[PDB]
Amino acid sequence: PQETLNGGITDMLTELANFEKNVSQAIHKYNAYRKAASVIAKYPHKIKSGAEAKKLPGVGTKIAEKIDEFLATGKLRKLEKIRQDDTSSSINFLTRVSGIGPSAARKFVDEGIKTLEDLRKNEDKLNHHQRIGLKYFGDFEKRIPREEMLQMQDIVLNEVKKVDSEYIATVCGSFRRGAESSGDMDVLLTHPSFTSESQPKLLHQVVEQLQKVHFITDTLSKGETKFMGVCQLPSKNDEKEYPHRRIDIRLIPKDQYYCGVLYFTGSDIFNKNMRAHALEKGFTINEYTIRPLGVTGVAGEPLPVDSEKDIFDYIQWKYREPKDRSE
DNA sequence: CCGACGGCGCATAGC
DNA sequence: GCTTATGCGC
DNA sequence: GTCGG
Ligand code: NA
Ligand code: NA
Ligand code: NA
Repeated sequence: PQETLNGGITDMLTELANFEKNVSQAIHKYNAYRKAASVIAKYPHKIKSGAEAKKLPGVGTKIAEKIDEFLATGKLRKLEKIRQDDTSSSINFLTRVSGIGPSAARKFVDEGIKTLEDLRKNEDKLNHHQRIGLKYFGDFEKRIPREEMLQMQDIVLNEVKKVDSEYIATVCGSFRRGAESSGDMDVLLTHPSFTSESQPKLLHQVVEQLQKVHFITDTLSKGETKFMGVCQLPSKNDEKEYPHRRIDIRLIPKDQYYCGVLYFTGSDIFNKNMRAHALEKGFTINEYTIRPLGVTGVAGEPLPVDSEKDIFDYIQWKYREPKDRSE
């Protein structure tokens, strides 16, 4: 169900969502508007009343009232006020810079720092992440066509095998589910030498190689298990340069690896289904492990996992191929 | 009625 | 100098 | 803002 069906409603709710996150600083209000918005974008009919949307899980009284207002007037008074408040607009715009959240956005705007230009004048007042966010402002809001993702995977997988045959690297996220575009690149890495009860150089080695073939161009944050940064596919000496992309690389213990892959491959709703079914099948699944659930609810010791299917086997589920994991 | 709503790696005041 | 809390992104 | 114990 595309835009023509309920696009005016879900944009209204999304815009309210962003307002509560970035301005009011009310992340649960933001997540409720997101919840309401996503369930309506599923709904396969044009909504003719707020009461009809109220049937849906996540749409409640106040949103149905807003839905009645928008259906009747074509606008939402509350949102029209927000759009005309210059502080609300500047603060919302600034959070679009990676590294600038509601707190920094409001601080900036309170001292008359409102535009990309203003930030440029005051790079002294930015931390490193935020300067990278400013530098790539437009690039970071572009999507990544799957054919580019496949290229990026080739580069990462081959450079990783180059450092050690024994690494395991998986690109996860919507990409692994067959998605046609990606917002970023999320890479799950492990090595059989690194377990839950056992190096400080295992992630760094891979980040180094990737810098040396000039794939990674910037670092937003790097520790011993999580790397966050920027990359770029190589351009033809003769052709327009590809846009810089966001890449994360996560190093995970080998015995928690396939739970990590299962988790970061998702989707979020599928995760909720698989955990729900597993709970009432006597197991609890989190990011790291699957554990048996006792008759009183006491989780036992983690179960050996040697593949994703191992997790489906434990909970008596037919392997759901990543492309079929939309719910 | 009223608390939960995800939680953690990394970068960056107070002692 | 060392520890903790908080912002941020995911 | 919505939900459910
Ligand atoms: Na409802
Ligand atoms: Na931001
Ligand atoms: Na943002």
